[PDB]
Amino acid sequence: SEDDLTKVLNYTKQRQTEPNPEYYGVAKKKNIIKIHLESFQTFLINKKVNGKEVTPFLNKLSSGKEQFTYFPNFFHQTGQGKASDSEFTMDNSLYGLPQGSAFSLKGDNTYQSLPAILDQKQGYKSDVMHGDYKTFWNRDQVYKHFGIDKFYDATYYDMSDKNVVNLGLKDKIFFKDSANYQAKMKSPFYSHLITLTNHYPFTLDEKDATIEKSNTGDATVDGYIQTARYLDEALEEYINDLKKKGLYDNSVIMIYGDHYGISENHNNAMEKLLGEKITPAKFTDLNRTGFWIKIPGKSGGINNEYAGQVDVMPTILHLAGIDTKNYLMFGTDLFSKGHNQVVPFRNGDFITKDYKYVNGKIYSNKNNELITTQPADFEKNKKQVEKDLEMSDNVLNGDLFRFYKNPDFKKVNPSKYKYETGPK
Ligand SMILES: O=P([O-])([O-])OCC(O)CO
Ligand SMILES: [Mn+2]
Repeated sequence: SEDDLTKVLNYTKQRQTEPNPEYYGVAKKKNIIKIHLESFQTFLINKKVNGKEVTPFLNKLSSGKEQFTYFPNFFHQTGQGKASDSEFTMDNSLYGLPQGSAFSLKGDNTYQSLPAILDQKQGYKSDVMHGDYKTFWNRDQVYKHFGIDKFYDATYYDMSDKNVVNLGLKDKIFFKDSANYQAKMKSPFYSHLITLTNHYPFTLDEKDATIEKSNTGDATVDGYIQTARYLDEALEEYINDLKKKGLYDNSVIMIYGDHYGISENHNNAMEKLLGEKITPAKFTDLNRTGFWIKIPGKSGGINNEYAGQVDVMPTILHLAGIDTKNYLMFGTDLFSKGHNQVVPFRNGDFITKDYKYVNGKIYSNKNNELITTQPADFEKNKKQVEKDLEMSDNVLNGDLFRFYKNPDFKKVNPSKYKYETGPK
């Protein structure tokens, strides 16, 4: 078992990258605000429906002219755990499981998570806020193992009928109430806001909608237009509130889609909406779910690096100025010159700058045309993808952090974490 951990640690060493001196430590002990966009795909960016921009605020952020650096080639790497898989990868730089939910199944594994590292190295307190109850996706148990200090679940918000739709709290009230809670917290904090309204089947009361549905005939695609606009408006007002509360200028703020919202079941309607046949290659392209990051003292822009959610943890750690040599991570720092531009997907497909590998076939990213003669680096990349998934799975299945005496990590005692019922 210890030997199994050793094999994984040795494997994760080669990819390690040095921080970019332009970015190294620039956000040390600054508040970090992390905003989850439920089911958000970047095909929405700059998309109009009936002449209206679906997501006008995110469109502005994606210009690069609004203090955020936008990554247009950024992919979720999730499976059956959906939001829970995204959360798992974002805070650990590990993959979820190939079947089922790592949160549900591995919630009492030992972890060396991002929030715990920030707490230990720099005195952060970490929190999650979400307008649903705490034991969904086993979050209550998992967060204690991740070393999250506070969980503002649905008991912290008014869950009356007027404030809820679909799975729980409406995003607009969620963001408003959440900014109010953040204003009352001691710095430095690491705060993760998990949204909810832009979730299958994508239903929104007419009174709350500010855009008409598309007319594809597919209720899922047509409804998605409205819930995406609603989320964009919710986020815009949230950013305004941060400015009013003095929580904008000196915070790291990152924004990310958790995973795709529209499956291949909806290919007929998506062809109508996007004006292009949804081939397997095109569907892979549509798994772009976006990353936006604002860093104090840095201007925004557009960074075309191909990347995945596994890369977020080492990025944040390097921004804080924390040495990552001893952390078992599969991702690499987005701003580092040596960033590894290979993005494994959970099903064994993958993407690189130049090509994608989808259901056993290779396509050029330029035109999604089939590539007939193997790229020089293909076998190397395919081996990396397969081994990354196997090695990550070995950590989870073997609960291998039990055996890691990490000099840069103090073992979490999960029993020291408790999330009290909120006032509402
Ligand atoms: O995992 P999902 O289905 O994307 O999101 C659902 C929730 O976060 C529920 O609280
Ligand atoms: Mn989700």
